Amino acid sequence: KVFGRCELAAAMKRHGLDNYRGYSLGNWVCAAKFESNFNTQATNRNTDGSTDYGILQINSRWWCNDGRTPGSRNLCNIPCSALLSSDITASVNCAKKIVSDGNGMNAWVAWRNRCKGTDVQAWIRGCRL
Ligand SMILES: [Cl-]
Ligand SMILES: [Cl-]
Ligand SMILES: [Cl-]
Ligand SMILES: [Cl-]
Ligand SMILES: [Cl-]
Ligand SMILES: [Cl-]
Ligand code: NA
Ligand SMILES: [Rh+3]
Ligand SMILES: [Rh+3]
Ligand SMILES: [Rh+3]
Repeated sequence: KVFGRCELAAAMKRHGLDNYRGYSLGNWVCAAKFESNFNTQATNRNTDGSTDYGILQINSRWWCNDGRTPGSRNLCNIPCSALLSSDITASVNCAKKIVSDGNGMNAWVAWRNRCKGTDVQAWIRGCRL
């Protein structure tokens, strides 16, 4: 599923991401924009052989099981395919664990490089929230 901007903002809010670990909703929307272009089915292979999955491009090296990332963990206790669902529950729940890991949203390199410090509220401007 390719979410609309405000549609994703609303789903993220209902699932408790607005101000989760202090990160306003716009930060989450901005991260999803540049990670996946709001597409739940996005996948990308990393140089190390791990793969990133879903709207927030969660990596198989630590967070989910895809059966093909040697030496990796599955800290979110989910198959990586669950992160590709039209239902964002699994991605949100796993994102909460990631953002709590110590480095906040810097875990998402695209957030650090493209969202951090910018006017992230723009991402939720106009949305019924
Ligand atoms: Cl957009
Ligand atoms: Cl915001
Ligand atoms: Cl594996
Ligand atoms: Cl594990
Ligand atoms: Cl599994
Ligand atoms: Cl933080
Ligand atoms: Na894994
Ligand atoms: Rh829902
Ligand atoms: Rh808010
Ligand atoms: Rh649901």
